[PDB]
This record gives sequence, C-alpha cells and structure tokens, in this order.
Amino acid sequence: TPQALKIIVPYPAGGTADILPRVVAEKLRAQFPAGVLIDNRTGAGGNIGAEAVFRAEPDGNTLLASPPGPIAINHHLYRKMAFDPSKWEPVTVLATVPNVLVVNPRLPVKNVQEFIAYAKANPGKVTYGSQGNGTTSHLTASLFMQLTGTEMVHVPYDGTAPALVDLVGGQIDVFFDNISSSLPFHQAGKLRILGVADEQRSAALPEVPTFAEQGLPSMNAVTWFAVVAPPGTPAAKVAALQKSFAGALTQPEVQQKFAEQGAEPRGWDPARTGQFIRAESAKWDRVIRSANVRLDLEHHHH
Ligand SMILES: O=C(O)c1ccc(C(=O)O)cc1
Repeated sequence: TPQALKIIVPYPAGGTADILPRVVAEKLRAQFPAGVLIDNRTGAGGNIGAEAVFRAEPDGNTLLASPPGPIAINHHLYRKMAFDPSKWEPVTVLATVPNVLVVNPRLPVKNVQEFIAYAKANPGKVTYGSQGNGTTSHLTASLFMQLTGTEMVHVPYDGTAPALVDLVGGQIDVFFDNISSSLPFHQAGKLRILGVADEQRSAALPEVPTFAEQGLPSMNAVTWFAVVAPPGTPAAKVAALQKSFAGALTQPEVQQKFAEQGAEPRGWDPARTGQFIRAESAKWDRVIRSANVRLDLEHHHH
C-alpha cells in the first residue's frame, strides 16, 4: 500500500543541496500520490543524513539527494566511517553547478589576483568557511591554497546556509560555495563573487571571469547533486526512479528554475551516474593528496 517517497538532504535548508531536490519534488508528486517528502538531516558534513539512508530499507522509497561529500569524497578523509559510499546504488545526477570564490564585500579585493595578494599579506589569518569536512567547498579552498601558496584558516559549518550567514555578517572572510546559492547575494552586493571554477563563464554571472582567465587554470571545481539509493536497491527500481527524476528535470518550471540559478540539469541514467561518481571520487582523491587536505573536527555555528 502506497508510501511517500522520502528524500533525505543531509544539509540545512537554504542552500543548493536543499533547493534543487525541493524544486524537482514539486513535479514528482505526479508519480507519487502519497507525496514526495524532503527531510533535512544535518551534521558531520553530510554523513549523519547519509548514514540514515544507507541503513534504510533498500526498496527505493528512501533516497539520499546530496552533493559529493558523502557519495564520492568523504571516504578519502575518514579512516573509519559508519557506511561505505562505494555501496550506494546510483540513481541519477540532478545537476552540475560550478563552484566560485565568494567574499565578504568589505574585503578590499575585486578579483582573484588581488585576493591572492591579500591572503599573502595576511598569512594564516584569512578564514574560509566550508559546508563541512570533505564537501567540495572544503576541497576547493584546499586546491586554491596549493595552487597559490596561500595559507588560510578553515572554519567548517554544516552547510552553505549557515556559512553564508556568517560570510554576509563578516564573521568569516571567504567561501568556495557553488554559484547557485551565492548568486542572489552577489547580485545585491551583499557578497562579491571573484571567480568561477570552470572552463567557461556561467550564463548566470556572465560578467565574472573564470579562474582560468585570472591565471589559475587548474581551478576546475564543478559540484553536483546526485540521488542514491541504499545498498541492494533493485536495478529495475533505481531505473524507474531515474526515469521519473529525468522527466521532472525536463518540466519547464524545474528546467527554468535550475537554469536561472546557474544549475545545469543532467538526469543521467544509473550506470552513467555510477561511472561519474567513481571518476569524481578519483578526481578528488588526487586533490586531497596534492593539497594535503585535513579534517577539522571542531564544530562551528553561524
Ligand atoms: O559539497 C558541496 O558542493 C555542497 C555541500 C553543501 C551544500 C549545501 O549546504 O547546500 C551544497 C553543496
């Protein structure tokens, strides 16, 4: 008898991890008359909510919709975890979204090179927020520091939303967020985006140069928002779910809300999604080792 589709998002409401599945869910209600429920489950950089899905019954009624940390990245930083992301059953990728460098407006910097010089002038003093250990914002900051020889202080939060509160407030200095969540802040001059970590500019921010344009072509850091099912979820179930998500993503209300905030809808099939997750896991391993990425197991609140 009918069950609501339960989607855990392992980050606080407000950021891109929460908004993209919520936008999609509005057009899935069609194939799920009992409802599509988003359940935010915060902490440990995404791992609390991930654990909850990993142990859920593998019937495809409980899914994780997450950015890369608890899917492709975290397992490279934790020697002992409570779940094994290699055992997720991939469903789809909802979207890819480039990361950016975004700064508090009172920082006296107008581009990436001026920020490099400012961090060198203040070695070990500039703070970068992150969305949590092993999130793309954490690793993107690490990459930047390796490529530029800068030394900054990690201030981990539990997702984008609390990090942006403190960035706007001036309690931290910089953050390597994704463009979608930082965009409205930049548009209103509440934050300043200095560069886009992709090979082309974003159509959502056509006036902001890439990092490649500004002298750092290895700053390619495009995050993504995937859906995974518990270990053992049947292949035919993951296939049907992917088809439903793909259909929602082509609905003009969804497509259009993604595109307006610089998110590229994907809708990839399960096997393509698995291949992509493994490639991304290998890509971020290389960053972790090259940039000597370390955990910060102290907690921060906005
Ligand atoms: O690892 C990431 O890219 C990522 C992590 C958290 C959030 C969020 O809190 O919305 C978005 C993206």
